[PDB]
Amino acid sequence: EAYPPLCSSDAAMLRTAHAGETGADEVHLAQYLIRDASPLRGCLPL
Amino acid sequence: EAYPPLCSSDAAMLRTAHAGETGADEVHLAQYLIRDASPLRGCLPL
Amino acid sequence: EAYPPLCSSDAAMLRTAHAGETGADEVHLAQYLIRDASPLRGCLPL
Repeated sequence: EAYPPLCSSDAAMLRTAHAGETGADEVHLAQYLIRDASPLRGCLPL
Repeated sequence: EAYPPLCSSDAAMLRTAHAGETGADEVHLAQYLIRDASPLRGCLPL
Repeated sequence: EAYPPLCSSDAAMLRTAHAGETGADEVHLAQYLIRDASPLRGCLPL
C-alpha cells in the first residue's frame, strides 16, 4: 500500500498572496498541488 | 534561544488600516519580512 | 428510466476537494456540464 504525498517547490505556491494569519492554498495557475494524504498533517501548524 | 520579532523593511506596507489584518495568508512576490514565530505576539496595544 | 450523468471536460475544478466554499453556478462557462440527479453525491473520500 502507498499514498500520494505532498510535493512543493516553494512556500509561495502554498501560501498565496494575502496579508494576515496563516492559511492554505492550492494550485492557482502553474504550480500543481494536491492535498496531502499522509496522516501527519495537523502536526506542527504553520 | 532567542525570539525574533517581525521586521519592517518598508514604512508604507505596514499601514494595517483595515483593522490590522485584511487577508489570511502571507505575501507572494516583493516583501522582505520575517514571520514572527515567537508565541509572545502581544507587545503593547497597537 | 435513467438519471442524468455528471461529467465535465474541465475536471480541475471538481477533482480538488476545497472543503468549504465553491462556485455556486448553475451552468459552466464554456465546457459541458450536466446536473447530477443521483440521491448520493460526492461518494468516497476525495
